[PDB]
Amino acid sequence: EVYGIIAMQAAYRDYDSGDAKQDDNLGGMQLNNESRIGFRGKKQFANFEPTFIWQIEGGYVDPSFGGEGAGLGERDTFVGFESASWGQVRLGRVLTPMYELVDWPASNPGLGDVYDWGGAIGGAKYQDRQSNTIRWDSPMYADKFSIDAAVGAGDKAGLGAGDDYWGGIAAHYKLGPLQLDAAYEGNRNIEAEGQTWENNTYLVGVQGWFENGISFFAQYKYMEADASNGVNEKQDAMSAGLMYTTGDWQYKLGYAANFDLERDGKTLSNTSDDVVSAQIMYFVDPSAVLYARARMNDFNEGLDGLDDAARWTSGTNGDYNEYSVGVEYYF
Amino acid sequence: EVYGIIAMQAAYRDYDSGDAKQDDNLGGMQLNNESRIGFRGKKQFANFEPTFIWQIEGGYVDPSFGGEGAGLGERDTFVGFESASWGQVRLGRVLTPMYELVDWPASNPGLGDVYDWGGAIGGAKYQDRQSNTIRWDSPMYADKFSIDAAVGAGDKAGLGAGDDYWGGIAAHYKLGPLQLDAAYEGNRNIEAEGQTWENNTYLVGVQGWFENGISFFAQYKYMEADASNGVNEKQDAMSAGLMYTTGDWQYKLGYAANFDLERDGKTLSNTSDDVVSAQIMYFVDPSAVLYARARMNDFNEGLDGLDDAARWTSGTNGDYNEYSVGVEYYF
Amino acid sequence: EVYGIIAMQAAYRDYDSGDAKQDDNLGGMQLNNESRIGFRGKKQFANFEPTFIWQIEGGYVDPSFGGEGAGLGERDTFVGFESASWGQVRLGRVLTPMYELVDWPASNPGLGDVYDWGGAIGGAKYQDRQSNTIRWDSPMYADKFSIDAAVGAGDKAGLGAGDDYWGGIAAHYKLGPLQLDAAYEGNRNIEAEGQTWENNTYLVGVQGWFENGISFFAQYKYMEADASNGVNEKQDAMSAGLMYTTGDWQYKLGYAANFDLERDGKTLSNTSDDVVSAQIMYFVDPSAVLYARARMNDFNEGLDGLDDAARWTSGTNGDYNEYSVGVEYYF
Ligand SMILES: CC(=O)N[C@@H]1[C@@H](O)[C@H](O[C@@H]2O[C@H](CO)[C@@H](O[C@@H]3O[C@H](CO)[C@@H](O[C@@H]4O[C@H](CO)[C@@H](O[C@@H]5O[C@H](CO)[C@@H](O[C@@H]6O[C@H](CO)[C@@H](O)[C@H](O)[C@H]6NC(C)=O)[C@H](O)[C@H]5NC(C)=O)[C@H](O)[C@H]4NC(C)=O)[C@H](O)[C@H]3NC(C)=O)[C@H](O)[C@H]2NC(C)=O)[C@@H](CO)O[C@H]1O
Ligand SMILES: CCCCCCCCOCCOCCOCCOCCO
Ligand code: NA
Ligand code: NA
Ligand code: NA
Ligand code: NA
Ligand code: NA
Ligand code: NA
Ligand code: NA
Ligand code: NA
Ligand code: NA
Repeated sequence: EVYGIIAMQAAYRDYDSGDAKQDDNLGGMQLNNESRIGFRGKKQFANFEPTFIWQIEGGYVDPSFGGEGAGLGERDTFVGFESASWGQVRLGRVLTPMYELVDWPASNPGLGDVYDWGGAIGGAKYQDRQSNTIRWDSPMYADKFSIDAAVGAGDKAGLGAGDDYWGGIAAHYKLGPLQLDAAYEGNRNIEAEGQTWENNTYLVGVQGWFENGISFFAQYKYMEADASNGVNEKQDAMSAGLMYTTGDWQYKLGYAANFDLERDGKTLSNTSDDVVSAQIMYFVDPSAVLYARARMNDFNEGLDGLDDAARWTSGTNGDYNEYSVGVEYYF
Repeated sequence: EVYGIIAMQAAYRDYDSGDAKQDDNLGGMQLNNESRIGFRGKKQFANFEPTFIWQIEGGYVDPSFGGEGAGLGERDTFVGFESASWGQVRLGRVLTPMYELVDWPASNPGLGDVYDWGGAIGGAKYQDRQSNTIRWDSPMYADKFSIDAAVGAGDKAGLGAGDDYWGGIAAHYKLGPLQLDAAYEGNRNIEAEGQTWENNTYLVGVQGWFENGISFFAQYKYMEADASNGVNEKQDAMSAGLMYTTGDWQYKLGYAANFDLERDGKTLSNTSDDVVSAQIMYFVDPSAVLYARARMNDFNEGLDGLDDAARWTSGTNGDYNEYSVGVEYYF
Repeated sequence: EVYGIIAMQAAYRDYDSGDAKQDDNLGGMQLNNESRIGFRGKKQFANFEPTFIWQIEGGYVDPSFGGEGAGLGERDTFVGFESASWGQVRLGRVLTPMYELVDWPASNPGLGDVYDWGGAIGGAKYQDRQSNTIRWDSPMYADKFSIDAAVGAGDKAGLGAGDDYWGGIAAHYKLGPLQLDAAYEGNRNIEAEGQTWENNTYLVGVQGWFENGISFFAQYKYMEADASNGVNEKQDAMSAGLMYTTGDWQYKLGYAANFDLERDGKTLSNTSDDVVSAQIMYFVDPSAVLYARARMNDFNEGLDGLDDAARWTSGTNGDYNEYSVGVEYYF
């Protein structure tokens, strides 16, 4: 089966980086084309009861700040087996359990710069979409309790340049108009800044959907990191969103923040990030969506890693505001 | 909808660069596989009356002088809305209205080395296929008159590395068996040779299809560039083709040429290019063609950019002849 | 037609390079998703008797030791013509007649490290999947005898950086339950290690399918290399496999070896490779197979090339064992 998301975003960015020329280069209008084509199917094997499943999904065809063209396999790509009894098992390239919650609901709308790949902690706070991953998704036990669990090789292990690995787990419990989310990811043998690291991330969160038309989500994220030289790092973060849904319209206010990193008990000042985001969406069709969105990103103004060199963050390119109109179509 | 063009061209090139080894490297037989796979669709949104259109076309799967493999998104790839009243508007990666005229009819067959990317002027005479583009295509007003107009980001801006931008427009008016074409493209903030350029390119041409089997096109192209140091460059070009189509055969002669480049009033000697080209083509099927082609490219023998380093042109690799056969099958 | 091979291999590798960090980096578990998508078709042109055939195949979407994402055209991608009388001709990216036999049957299960790209000989023992190739595949004469023939441009010529080319031919004759195989490849103008090489490579082999469930294959390969500074190099190599097939199961033992390389008449000590492999496979469906596989690779411990630098071989990373299970599903 061939499927696709046609996603296009006309976004103007106004940067305040400290450098005028950097401002000009990074800012401006671009067309963020995140369309992707994918292939998926199921197969009932004669001599095996669990149904075989596989998916190959291509990447963004023409993103902003990037070249044209994407290959098949850049997004969620896997084989696996499923049965109503014990759920779904996927082998390959999937989202970690932690990341799936960080992305949804917490990174919408345009909260990702802060809540998704933002942060200042060393090592690996978590993977996002990872290859070399075994992920078990349980069924909806009693229609309320579900579990995601996964393990996989790290980024350098994926290329034969390392021994990094990671495990993760998330749970969800539905309680009427409420859902309680709890996730964890541990990362190990992460080689960065002349050190080996271990990372532990925990996430708690609630989302609510009321027949009154108001929906909301709130997430708390706690990030710990330990370097082989003895340094310990801590940073926490939050994300919250408020939605009002009337017919063919939806209103959304989002906010997310990274708080000052702490290193060996001392707080590194000016290492926090915050983003405020507003969006109106119009359900133009059962299968598609239009949207306008405006967001303000205020990132940290910089910090050094354990190798006494600047550590990269979603704030190195500097603070920016974004106005965008988008469309999104599913088939 | 899956679609494709299957294009294979077996081409032998004989170079005369002045260097025996370079002649040997660049020349010889190759297979130019410009086959490509596309996806496109329309969708009629319930709550929006203009038809939604989208397309994602892959790149040449295995071209001459290149590696194997093409991602999805490399050729025309866009989303838009179409309504018979006011035409179609596309956002994404399309051809600029200029380039579409310099490509067809004026770069066929094999004229493109001189008339497409050829030429000695600095800055950017025009974009070809460009990402981050809004393009309006008018209807054929009264079945005779059409306008193509577009603005977009530059090559550096698309990467966050510049502030270049451009707009263009082209007009066509069908007068019985003839079509008049005019177009323009301006590029701004182009960073090259250590200067900031503005380009302006002007194109006029004519195209004819008569009932006696004779067909033709001629175009005149005028290219001006202005550098921030006040340097002014000026270069013009022509391209013309004669075709005789009889039954299942089509004979074609093409000629294109760039004339000596003028910088600050002075003609730069020996900066011209010309290509003459013959082609026989067989309509093997309603969906496919076969063709042989021979062409002779005589390029300029070099010039210096505003940085006092040699400026790269389609002639840098050297004069060459080319004998090719190919097949093209649309599905 | 859309088609596909879904292929996933969970592989555990234990290396012994003599550096425990390299052993940790290279070793460990990976998921080797060699899944690919492809498009192929035929078309009877109205004015041409041979059937037009074409195919574009994508690459491994997420292989082990590599990154995610494959483009279209990475695997067999060609146009051509077939007729019952004289066979089929293909232009594009296909397998070399030699390499086809080297891959099947002689590289399975897991013998390719030694027998496919393994070996110590200079130049290019043979191409494998080569672009810029034209390949004739004969009909199966009298349902018994078949010929493959190809010529093609070399890797550097395909980028206009060289003049390497190659030719090859392969014969197959069915004798009762046996298949007899012979094949040859010549490569010319191969620029490596500061020299220009000519490679000649010869191959003979037999395959048997018996009615008691046993089948086997055995192949002998002889590779010769001649450098422009007058060095001559020879190496030979073998590969065999035993199989027993009952109901829905197949057992398989495989062995392959590269023998010591001889250079300028003097054999170079300790340049031989060895692989033993066992495999169990379960025909989990007419469309798919499960398999577990264990194999042991003992590679050469070093040789120098003609540029006084270590010559890369499949042994450079070091000796290693591999335990794996996989699934393969064709649609
Ligand atoms: C049912 C359900 O679950 N959901 C329903 C859903 O269908 C609907 O709502 C939609 O939800 C989906 C998710 O469910 C949303 O999809 C997400 O959308 C966002 C964007 O909209 C995607 O975000 C991208 O994520 C990747 C991370 O992997 C980002 O990658 C980063 O990109 C930046 C680019 O600037 C990189 O920066 C560069 O970095 C290099 C590296 O060092 C540096 O050198 C450079 O300086 C730097 N360059 C520049 C120019 O800055 C950065 O490194 C990189 N980071 C990483 C780790 O790769 C990518 O940029 C993100 N893109 C944007 C834009 O933010 C997200 O991945 C995607 N996920 C999924 C799973 O879909 C969707 O947005 C949402 N739609 C709408 C309209 O709201 C709704 C109904 O529609 O129903 C739900 O129920
Ligand atoms: C369960 C707590 C959710 C509320 C957190 C809001 C934090 C506000 O921080 C100040 C942000 O700056 C002004 C923008 O206003 C916030 C709008 O976001 C609404 C959050 O739902
Ligand atoms: Na990762
Ligand atoms: Na800031
Ligand atoms: Na190529
Ligand atoms: Na461009
Ligand atoms: Na810009
Ligand atoms: Na010349
Ligand atoms: Na090759
Ligand atoms: Na060559
Ligand atoms: Na060894």
